[PDB]
Amino acid sequence: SHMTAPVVRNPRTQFPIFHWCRGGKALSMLPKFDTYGQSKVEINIVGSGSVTIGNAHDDLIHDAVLDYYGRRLATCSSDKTIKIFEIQRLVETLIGHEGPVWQVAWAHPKFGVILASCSYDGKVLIWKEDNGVWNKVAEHSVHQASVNSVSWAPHEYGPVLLCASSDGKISIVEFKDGGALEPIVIQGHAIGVNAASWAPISNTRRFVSGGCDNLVKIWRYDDAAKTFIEEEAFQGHSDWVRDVAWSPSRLSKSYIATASQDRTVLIWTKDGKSNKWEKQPLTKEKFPDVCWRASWSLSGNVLAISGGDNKVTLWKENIQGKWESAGEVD
Ligand SMILES: [Ca+2]
Ligand SMILES: [Ca+2]
Ligand SMILES: [Cl-]
Ligand SMILES: [Cl-]
Repeated sequence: SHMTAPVVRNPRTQFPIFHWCRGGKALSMLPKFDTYGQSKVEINIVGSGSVTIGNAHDDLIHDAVLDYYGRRLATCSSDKTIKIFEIQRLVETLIGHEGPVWQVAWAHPKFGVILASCSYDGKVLIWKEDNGVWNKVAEHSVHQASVNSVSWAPHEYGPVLLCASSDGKISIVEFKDGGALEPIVIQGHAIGVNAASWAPISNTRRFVSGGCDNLVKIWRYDDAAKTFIEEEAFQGHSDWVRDVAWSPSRLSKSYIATASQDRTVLIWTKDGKSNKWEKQPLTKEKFPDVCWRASWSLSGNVLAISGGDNKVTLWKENIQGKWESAGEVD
């Protein structure tokens, strides 16, 4: 051929995982290599007793999350599967996805022992444990692209899943009658959506999303419109927003953290008695590599960030409203 336009070649990676206590147990996963240059990816589960699950999958692990009673661990992988451990023994491998599984999320226990998974294959699958055995119970297949995140609503809203896709859309669907049958699907972000997370209960129902237009958006359920409408669109990031986290403190003042492949985290806040949002960078300097995941403690408003620095870094706001390092998880 005769090609005058520039042609480039481009390429996939393992990041750390951490979550705050469930059933008394915190979880961490810090990638390492040994002396033979072999990956050693150990999931540590630490209570007030520690258990280590080594090599849960042979391929990349994209998520690892305990259930709310800290009795089960779900891990998911580029190998297209989800593994369920009782915590240790491997109990089941959940087979159904046709591409990498990016995230899993546990439903509130009032609904049962239920896991949602999202995948490159464009599906959200819902799995349920009954009498110690796992079965696929529903499929939510409205996206025409990778589905990058899944999150269950506050249980007061019902068993409702929030899903973000590379097709630019966000879907919100209630699981009922062994199906996912009446979804709301909205155009969320240009190019793609990477994450969406629920606000804590207020009765206005909100969530926040981040995507490939470098924007963070806040959405509210409108009673008159009977759908979710865009309430805020926050500028600040200079590259794709990779994760968004709405702090579960629900006392007056709201906190949202947004993590970006621009190598920064922005903290957005709104005073209880204000309608105005304000932003502050988490850190004075860029992180060494992308910021991939963010999550807040249940109390104390401590922020955990995972990224290509290969660390889980912790952050705490000081008396003067500035963020300081609180160490890192080992
Ligand atoms: Ca797209
Ligand atoms: Ca999250
Ligand atoms: Cl979860
Ligand atoms: Cl969070």
